[PDB]
Amino acid sequence: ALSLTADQMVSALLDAEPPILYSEYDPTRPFSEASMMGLLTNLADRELVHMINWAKRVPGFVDLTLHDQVHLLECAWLEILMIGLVWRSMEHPGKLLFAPNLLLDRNQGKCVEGMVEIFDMLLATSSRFRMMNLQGEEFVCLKSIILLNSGVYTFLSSTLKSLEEKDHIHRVLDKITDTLIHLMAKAGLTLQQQHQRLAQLLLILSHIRHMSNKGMEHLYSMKCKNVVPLYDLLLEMLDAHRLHA
Amino acid sequence: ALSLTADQMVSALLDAEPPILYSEYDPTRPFSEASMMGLLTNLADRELVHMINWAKRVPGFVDLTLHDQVHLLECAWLEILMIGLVWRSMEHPGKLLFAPNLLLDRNQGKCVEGMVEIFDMLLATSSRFRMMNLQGEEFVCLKSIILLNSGVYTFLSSTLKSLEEKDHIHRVLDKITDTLIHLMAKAGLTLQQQHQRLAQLLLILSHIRHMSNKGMEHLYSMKCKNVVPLYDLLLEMLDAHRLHA
Ligand SMILES: C[C@@H]1CN(CCOc2ccc([C@@H]3Oc4ccc(O)cc4S[C@@H]3c3ccc(O)cc3)cc2)C[C@H]1C
Ligand SMILES: C[C@@H]1CN(CCOc2ccc([C@@H]3Oc4ccc(O)cc4S[C@@H]3c3ccc(O)cc3)cc2)C[C@H]1C
Repeated sequence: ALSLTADQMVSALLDAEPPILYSEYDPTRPFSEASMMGLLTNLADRELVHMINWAKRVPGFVDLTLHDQVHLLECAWLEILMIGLVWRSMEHPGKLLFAPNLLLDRNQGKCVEGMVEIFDMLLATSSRFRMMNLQGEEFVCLKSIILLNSGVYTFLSSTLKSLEEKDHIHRVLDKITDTLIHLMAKAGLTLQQQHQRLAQLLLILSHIRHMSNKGMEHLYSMKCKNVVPLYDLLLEMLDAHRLHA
Repeated sequence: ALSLTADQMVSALLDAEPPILYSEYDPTRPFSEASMMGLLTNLADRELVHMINWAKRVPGFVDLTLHDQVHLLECAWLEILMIGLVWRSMEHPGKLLFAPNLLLDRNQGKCVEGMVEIFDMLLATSSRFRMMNLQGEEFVCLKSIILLNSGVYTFLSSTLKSLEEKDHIHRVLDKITDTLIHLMAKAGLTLQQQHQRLAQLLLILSHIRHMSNKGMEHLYSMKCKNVVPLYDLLLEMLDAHRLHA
C-alpha cells in the first residue's frame, strides 16, 4: 500500500468488499414472535467472519503481527459494522437496511429498551452520507481508515517492533489519504473542495466512533454475546493455517 | 468566519484562548489526605465557565441559537477539556499537566479505580501530539472543530431553522479546514504533506471522542457532579443578559 498507486488501492479495496448477508428467520412466520435482538445479533456475528476476510485483503493489514491485527479488529469491529449499515441504508430514508430482508424504521427500534437512541444516530449518519452524496469509492477508503486508525493509539507497548508497526500503519493511512484526494480530483472538485471534502469525511468518523462507543455500552446490558473473550475468538479466526492453500 | 480570512480566523482563535487555571489545595499540607477526584473535579468545573467564554469567541458560534449552542457544548465539553489537557501535557512526557501545580503520572492515576485506563489514553494522545510536533495554531483549530462537529449530527429536529443552523456550522467547519491547510502551506509543507497532515490531525479527533465517551462512562459511577441537568446549567451560563455591557 506504500508502493501501490491510488488506482491500485481503490481497486484492491473494491475487490475486497464483503458480501451482503441476509437475516435468518422464517419469512413464512409472524414477526411479533421474533426476537429483534436475536435477529440482529445473529446477523452481526455472521458478518464478523466476513469482516476478517476483508481485513486481510486491506493493503498492509496482514503485514502486521497477528497480535496487532487482533487489537485493531477488537477496537474497530462495531464501527466497521455500523459504517457498513449506514452505507447500505443511504438510499432508504428513515430506515436501516440491516439486511435486504430486514429493513427497520425508528419505531421498530423502540422494540428494545435503549435501542431507539442508537437507531436515531445511525439514521442521522445515513442522512449525512446521502446529503454528501458519498461514493462507493470513498466509502471503502473510509472503512479501511477505521480499521487502521481506531486502535493505533491504544497498543500497550512501545517495543521496537511496536514502534515499527505504528509507523507502517501511519504510512498506510497516508496512502489512503492520497487515494481519497485522488478520487476527488479525478471527479473534478477544486483543490479547495478536495480538502474540504476530505475533512467532512474524516469528521464523520468521529461520529461513527461515538455510535460504536454508545452501542458497546448498550450491548453490555443485553444477552447478545459475551462468552469467550473477543480477543481469543478473533485470534482464532485470524490465526489461520495455510493447509487449505 | 465565512468571510474571515485564514489569518483572521487564526488570530481570532488565538485571541480567544482560555487561561490556565490552578488546582485549589493547600500546598503547605500533605497529599495522601487530598481527594484526587475532588481536586480534578473542582478544576474541571472551574474550567467550564471559561470554556463558555471561549466558545462565544469562536467565529460563528454565537450566531447559532441559544439551544444549539447549549447542545454543542453539552456534547463536546469533555472532549474540549481533554484536548486542552493533552496539549498542556505535550512537553511533559509520561505526565498529565492537569494544572501547573498538579502534574500527575500514570501511577498517580491508579489512586482512583478505573482511572488509570483513562490516564493511559490521555498520555498516549499527548505522545502523539509531540511526535507530530503539533503547533499552537493547529491546536486552536482542532479545538474549535471539536466544538462545532461533535454535536452537529445529533440535533433532534429538522426544522427550517435547524437546517439553516447545520448549514452554517458546516460552513464554519469548512473555513477552519481552509485555515489549517493555510497554516500548513505557510509552513512550507508540500501539497501532499498538507492533506496527509490534515488527515492525521482529524483522525486524532476520533481518539479524543473515544476518550470522552470512556471518561463519561467512568465519571458516571463516581460522585464528581450530577446535580441539576447539565443542559440547564449550560443554558444559564450561555443565556447572559447584556447589562454588564
Ligand atoms: C463475537 C461478538 C459478539 N457479537 C455480539 C452482538 O453484536 C451486535 C448485536 C447487534 C447489533 C445491531 O445489529 C446490527 C446488525 C448488523 C450490522 O451490520 C450492524 C448492526 S448494528 C445494531 C446495534 C449495535 C449496537 C446497539 O447497541 C444496538 C444495535 C450489532 C452488534 C458481536 C461479535 C463481534
Ligand atoms: C458541571 C459538570 C460536572 N463536572 C463533573 C466533573 O467532571 C470532570 C471530573 C474530572 C475530570 C478529570 O480531571 C480533568 C481536569 C481538568 C481537565 O482539563 C481535564 C480532566 S480530565 C480527568 C478525567 C476525565 C474523565 C475520567 O473518567 C477520569 C478523569 C474531568 C471532568 C463536569 C462539568 C461540565
